[PDB]
Amino acid sequence: MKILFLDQSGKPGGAELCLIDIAKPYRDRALVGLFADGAFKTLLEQHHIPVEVFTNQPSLGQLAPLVAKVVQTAHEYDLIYANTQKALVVGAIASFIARRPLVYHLHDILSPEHFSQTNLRVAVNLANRFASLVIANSQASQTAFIQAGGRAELTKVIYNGFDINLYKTSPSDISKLRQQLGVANNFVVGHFSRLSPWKGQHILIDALAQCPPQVTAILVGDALFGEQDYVKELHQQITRLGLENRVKFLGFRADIPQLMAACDLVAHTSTAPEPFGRVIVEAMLCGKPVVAAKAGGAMELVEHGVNGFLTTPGESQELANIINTCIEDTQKTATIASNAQAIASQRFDVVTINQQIAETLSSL
Amino acid sequence: MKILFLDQSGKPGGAELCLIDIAKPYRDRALVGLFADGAFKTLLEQHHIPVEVFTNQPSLGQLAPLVAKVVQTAHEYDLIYANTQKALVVGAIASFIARRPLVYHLHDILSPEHFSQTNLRVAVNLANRFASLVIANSQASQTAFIQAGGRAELTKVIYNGFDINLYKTSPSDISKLRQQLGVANNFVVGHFSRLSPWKGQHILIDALAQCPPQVTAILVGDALFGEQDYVKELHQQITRLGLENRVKFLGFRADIPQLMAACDLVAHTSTAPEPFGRVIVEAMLCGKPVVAAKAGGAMELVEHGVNGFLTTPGESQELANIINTCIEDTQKTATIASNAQAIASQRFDVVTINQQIAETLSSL
Repeated sequence: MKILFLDQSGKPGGAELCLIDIAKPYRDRALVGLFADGAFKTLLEQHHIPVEVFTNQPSLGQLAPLVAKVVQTAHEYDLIYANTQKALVVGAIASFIARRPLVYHLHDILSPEHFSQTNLRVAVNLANRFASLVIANSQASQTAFIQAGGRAELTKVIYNGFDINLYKTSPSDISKLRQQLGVANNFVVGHFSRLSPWKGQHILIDALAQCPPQVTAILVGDALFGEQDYVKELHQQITRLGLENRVKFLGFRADIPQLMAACDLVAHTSTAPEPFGRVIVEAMLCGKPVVAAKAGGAMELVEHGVNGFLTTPGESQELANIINTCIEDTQKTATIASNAQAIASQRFDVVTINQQIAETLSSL
Repeated sequence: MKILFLDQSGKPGGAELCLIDIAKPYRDRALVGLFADGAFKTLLEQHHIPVEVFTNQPSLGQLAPLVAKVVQTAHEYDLIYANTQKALVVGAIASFIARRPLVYHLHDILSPEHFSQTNLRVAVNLANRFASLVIANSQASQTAFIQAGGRAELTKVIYNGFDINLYKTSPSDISKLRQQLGVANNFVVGHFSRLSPWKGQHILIDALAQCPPQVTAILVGDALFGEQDYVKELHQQITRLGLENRVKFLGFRADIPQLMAACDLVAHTSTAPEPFGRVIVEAMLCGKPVVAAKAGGAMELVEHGVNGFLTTPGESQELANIINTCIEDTQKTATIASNAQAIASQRFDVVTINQQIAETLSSL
């Protein structure tokens, strides 16, 4: 089985990173076709995954040369695996023209709040008619596809997988890192995300206002071209609350597992429902208490008070109450954190996930 | 029922001319989408048929801009009617994305000799899966569709239609035209098609060499694009045979019916099977003796000795024998000519053809 993976983006978003992991086992018999050049192409090359950028530059493919290129490529492969919406449109056309089955891996919540109805109708219809299988990254994604008119019987939920041993950090690396960061005597709440209003860093900051003074926040991630007004707003907020010495912006970091290990609590505080929070799973695999916003995929990841905490999105006082619970009940909090590592290792191990994908592919 | 008609060409070939007739009854509720500009667009505008040129110039349509525009226009129509092969490719895609039924009007013989196998395999598979109906312009086109793997049960034969009264010309007009052509005392063999090796002008010319000297030929049509070497070769063969004053090249003429009426015999001498000879029917509706090459649609249009004559393609002697038969049995030849008018009026009347199209469409 040769796979032609298709993905519309040149940028490594959540779906693209997941595709690295999905594709690696097949990298001697696969090609990732991108519709844009970018950093994602480079990351695929760094991982020895063949990659090609298909463009609309000039079979009778002069009619639609992008499509015609994809079709022509597809003849050499046995299956087309579309990883994003536009890849699903093009992959659907290519699928019947080249006579190859199609899998759609749905990484989005197909909500009419975030996608135009046109795009939704087209995506749903093409999936329903041409896709042999729709892989959904969560029950939340699966339910949204169905509510939009997708055929429920086509769907199977397969969660994102992780190399679980990448998330183990020694006590002595932890202690050093907290020292260098200057947070060794603090209760450290980490937020790991790009700085964006949807990601809710301002909610953590409002909750910090309600936390004892030894509580400090580390914000890990970078700002982006589109959301400069937000970064300005965070800085002002923090100074307006008098929190300038209790919030550290670390910028973009590659050592996320280690940083997580050095936190005392990891907060996910997104204000819009997400399909699967990678960060929430990462925090759990690091053996850390995690608090998340109760929406989208998060609810399937965490059982409240068992292996993490869930709070109403956008509500800073409920988040502060969790943080305070974590300070005051040290024992319960370590047990939860230990439950989290155990359960996440069981559900989200990339070995298990890759087996599920392989079984599901041989099923067709 | 609003119809969106699709045709790849901006030039008025047989398929496009046929499309003027097909669309006329629908012109208050139709649009002809072309994939190139040209003389066919102006013609359509002269017949008050709404027309648009769709191109690949930059909704989800950045990926395939031609297809996106067709798809978006197709939303406002009820049926997509694809009149050429590239229109079937685009139309089929649009049919599925916009959720509209597709009719494919097949005007070509789908042969590997004239179309690449890839374009055949694509067109046949798209037709088979998405077309509700494949209208073939003849049994020969129908059979070639089937022989290429097209689904026989999808097909129906509907011939091209003609306004039969356009082909009536008075004897006084005929006499005056013959005098102005300088052929009043000749036996005139007319040939009406573009100059191309495929159209076999050279076969008429060789036949003329074998004919009594009162036999002259009129060649009506412009040189086919690419075929200026052919034109040279004809002029040389003519000069070589002594026929320079026995062959007239009229160039492009609109007034075909009148030129036909001034002939004493109309010859179709094509060396490759053609799906439906318009000129053969027109000659018949002119009440003229017609000789045609025995291949492709010609065989369904003429019964040999009853309403015309059929000859082995590429054989100039057999053509000469027909011409001579026409010179020597005037009475028989006039009965055949008279028969051809009656039968062509019965079979190819546009009123009847339009009724078969309407009824076929309404059965969807």
